[PDB]
Amino acid sequence: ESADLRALAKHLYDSYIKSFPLTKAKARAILTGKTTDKSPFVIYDMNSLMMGEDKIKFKHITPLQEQSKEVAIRIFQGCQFRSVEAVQEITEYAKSIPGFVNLDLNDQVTLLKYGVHEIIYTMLASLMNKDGVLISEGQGFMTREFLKSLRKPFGDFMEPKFEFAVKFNALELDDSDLAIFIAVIILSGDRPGLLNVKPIEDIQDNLLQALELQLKLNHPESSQLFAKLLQKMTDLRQIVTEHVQLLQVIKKTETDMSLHPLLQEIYKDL
Amino acid sequence: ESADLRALAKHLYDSYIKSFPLTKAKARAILTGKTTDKSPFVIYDMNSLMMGEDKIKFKHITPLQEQSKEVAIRIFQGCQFRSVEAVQEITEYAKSIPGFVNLDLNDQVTLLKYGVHEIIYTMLASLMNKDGVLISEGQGFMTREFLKSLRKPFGDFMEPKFEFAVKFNALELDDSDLAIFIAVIILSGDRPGLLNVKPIEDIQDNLLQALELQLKLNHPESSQLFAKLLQKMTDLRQIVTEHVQLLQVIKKTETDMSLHPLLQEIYKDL
Ligand SMILES: O=C(O)[C@@H](Cc1ccccc1)Oc1ccc(-c2ccccc2)cc1
Repeated sequence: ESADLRALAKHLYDSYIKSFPLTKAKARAILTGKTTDKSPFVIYDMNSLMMGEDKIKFKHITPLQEQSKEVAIRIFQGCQFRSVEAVQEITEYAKSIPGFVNLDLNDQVTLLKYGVHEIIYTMLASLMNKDGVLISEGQGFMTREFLKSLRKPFGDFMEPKFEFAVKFNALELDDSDLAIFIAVIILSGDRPGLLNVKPIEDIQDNLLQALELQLKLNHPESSQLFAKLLQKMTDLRQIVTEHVQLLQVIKKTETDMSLHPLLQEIYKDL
Repeated sequence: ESADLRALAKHLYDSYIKSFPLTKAKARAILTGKTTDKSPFVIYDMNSLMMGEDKIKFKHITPLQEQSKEVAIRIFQGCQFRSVEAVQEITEYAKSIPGFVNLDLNDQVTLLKYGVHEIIYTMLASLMNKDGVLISEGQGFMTREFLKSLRKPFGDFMEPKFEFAVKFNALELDDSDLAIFIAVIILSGDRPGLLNVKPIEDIQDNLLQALELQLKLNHPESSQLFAKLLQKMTDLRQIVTEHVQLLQVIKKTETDMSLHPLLQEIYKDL
């Protein structure tokens, strides 16, 4: 019954709203300078970065950065905190997925270890547009150009994600769609190490069904959106990979720079 | 109209059969399957290979192992020769795909240049099982053991494809399913350098629809099989990347040789 599938969509959509403070709807509402209720402060250079500390909630350094944690390291450390944040959010979204907490405890850890980054870059797209990305729950907006002008290594950490976002956002999905897609990503089953795969695949087939109906119902005039979204999973993979291999480089040119335990745990080479 | 999709499906199946000598149906009957009336020559050891590359129908180098050439090199170069043949076979099939020959010639070349490796490992799985792979038009069988026993660089070369095949073959697709899937792969759209993506994606959409109806009719009890197959496109991509990787590492082994100027020429990088 497609009725049980619509119900599962509803359930997932509901938990998505409850687990993630900044949805795509709010984000787009902020990105389109129409809704002038509360606009973001823009960062496109050092000075504005300086001013941003005063206009937004920046606990980082405001003045000079060269001889005191340069701008690049600062932005990276702050971007790191938000990442560990997204995990607790995603980790909380996950438990709401029917059957996920009933699975083997170990596999739960593996599904989260391998799905967290893919989900972070999927949701990160909701906060991007060809020109930049929202920061601090939408109070700010950092320029794609500014981020790309950072020190040699930190300069291209974000470029491949903007490239994903522009094409992924062309699909025009909304939160109710993203909620089912995020659930499909977690319940993979082809993750390295899973002890029991069948119980995970039975759940994902279920999710895949819900996503299929949801897309045809919500995007009737979009031929093959279902297939087109799934192929986006290949793009997410490559992003995680380049990110990881970029970290190994930094980890060697910035012996004084520290990574967070959680994130450091999740990451694994090869 | 579902009358078109079934037509395109049969048409692709027809070209597929005429373009590829060894089909999955045949290969399967030769493998684990019984259908014993002409069993293959199992190469399980160094002597099995030596005392076999002289009685099997191969075209490259004769078996010689005594301070002259390396067994690992000949096997590698052997797979390169066959793959070169494969590429011609795939190129012919592509031209039989409705709309392909009408695309900008530059994009046709581009699509083939990047789709060929993905297609090769897909069909490669048709000849594999968890224990080995069929060789030489199906006249031989090189075990998974003998391959992972090879030199340091050449020992972890085939292991990943075996792993992909084990999971890919679980899908139990058949030649009629594969014919369409292979087309979908060719008519990608996100390949770098394309000049006119619209027509390419238009064709892939029609191909996707055909694949979807095919799986629904051919595998009624295989739920969400369409989605699962599309997911495998991530596995293939990673397989292709990882491969070009070890390949570069191989280049840091054998190089300067004034005897390969014209033979080496034949094997550019794909
Ligand atoms: O405040 C936010 O949510 C910003 C990140 C940020 C946070 C504080 C200061 C500067 C930037 O948006 C993000 C940008 C990039 C990332 C991110 C996460 C993982 C890997 C790469 C980038 C996460 C959030």
